[PDB]
Amino acid sequence: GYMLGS
Amino acid sequence: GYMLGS
Amino acid sequence: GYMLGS
Amino acid sequence: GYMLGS
Amino acid sequence: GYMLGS
Amino acid sequence: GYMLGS
Amino acid sequence: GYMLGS
Amino acid sequence: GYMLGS
Repeated sequence: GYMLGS
Repeated sequence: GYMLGS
Repeated sequence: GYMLGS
Repeated sequence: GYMLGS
Repeated sequence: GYMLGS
Repeated sequence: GYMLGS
Repeated sequence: GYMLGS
Repeated sequence: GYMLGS
């Protein structure tokens, strides 16, 4: 799984 | 932005 | 599954 | 900008 | 998969 | 995988 | 930005 | 900028 943001 | 993968 | 937005 | 996944 | 371009 | 470009 | 992988 | 993972 992955979670990311910018 | 943002991203979620599951 | 995936969720994302910008 | 771009967001993608597979 | 999925793709978003902005 | 996943990719985000900004 | 930020990233979490699991 | 960029963020990615596999």
